[PDB]
Amino acid sequence: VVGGTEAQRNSWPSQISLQYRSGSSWAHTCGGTLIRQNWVMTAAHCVDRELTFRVVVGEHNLNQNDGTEQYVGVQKIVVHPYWNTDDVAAGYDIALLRLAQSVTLNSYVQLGVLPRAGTILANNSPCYITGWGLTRTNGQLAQTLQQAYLPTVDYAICSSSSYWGSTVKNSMVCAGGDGVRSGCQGDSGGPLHCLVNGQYAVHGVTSFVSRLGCNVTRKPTVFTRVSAYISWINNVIASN
Ligand SMILES: [Cl-]
Ligand code: NA
Ligand SMILES: [Xe]
Repeated sequence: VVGGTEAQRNSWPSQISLQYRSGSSWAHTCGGTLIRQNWVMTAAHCVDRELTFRVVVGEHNLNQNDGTEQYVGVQKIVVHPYWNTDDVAAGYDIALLRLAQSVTLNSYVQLGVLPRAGTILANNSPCYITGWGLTRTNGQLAQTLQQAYLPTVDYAICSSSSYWGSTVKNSMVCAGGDGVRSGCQGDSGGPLHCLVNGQYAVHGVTSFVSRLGCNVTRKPTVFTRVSAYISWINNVIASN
């Protein structure tokens, strides 16, 4: 997250860190949203590589003991069947991870609330991106979870020529684009939390930013629109 602020420890209890085994250690690679005690929602592109993955819930600082973490292996990966790794712009950037164990809920570990199917936010709706991604274009991961206020940019504006043009689809949510704050590498897969009817819900799964940089004016961060995939999500969890 570029231009973020440190999140309070118990603000976003559904945020997880998706990590891969690297030598004798574990490296953060993407975010995710806990949606069941044994299921996480993340981006399909995060699990393209044939790596060994684990999920950390109740995580605040990647590099220090928070005293609240639970570490759990990934038992099964279900990517959306229409996902194509060489075409992120086609959409379908979503995957569900079944955990080896069911995590315990508390003030640091909760399920993320998903929007009702078909919900589209009005232009400029209040949302926060959260994650441990790069704090600057070509920078380094954050140590502590960051948040940045990124208002939505509706489909009509987002798909206009000076924004993303044809690259953005109606199955995506755009947010931000002010040139100061944005998602960045390492934030992929995580949530876009939007306040609707007094409750935050996870409306987006972080998918991509411009190849020119993270915080680029008129290139808002692009997310998979969660409300387009409610039936798919329910179908996977029910058959697995
Ligand atoms: Cl949450
Ligand atoms: Na930690
Ligand atoms: Xe990203």
